[PDB]
Amino acid sequence: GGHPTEVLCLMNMVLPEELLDDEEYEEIVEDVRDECSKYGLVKSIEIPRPVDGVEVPGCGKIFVEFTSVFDCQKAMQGLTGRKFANRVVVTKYCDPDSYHRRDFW
Repeated sequence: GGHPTEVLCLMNMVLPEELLDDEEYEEIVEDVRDECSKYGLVKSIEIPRPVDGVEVPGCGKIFVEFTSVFDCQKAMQGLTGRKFANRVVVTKYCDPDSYHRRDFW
């Protein structure tokens, strides 16, 4: 996209119809927390859910946030083509102004 930041945009983890279970979602945060800390420190992860069946803009992504740009730059390449569920993971940079909000598309 544009300049790198400490966030990471990822796709092909979750499905538009699997973000419903409360006792699965919170495990999936910690699952990725352990894995991505191998390259730095994942500050947090951001998984917008559907609304009672309804789709939202920026659904079906995940964004991850690090505690330095320079660690995220290692992860983003180093974990291109990992499997953060069962599928592939493609990676991308994102912008953090949108990250801290729900400004997803």
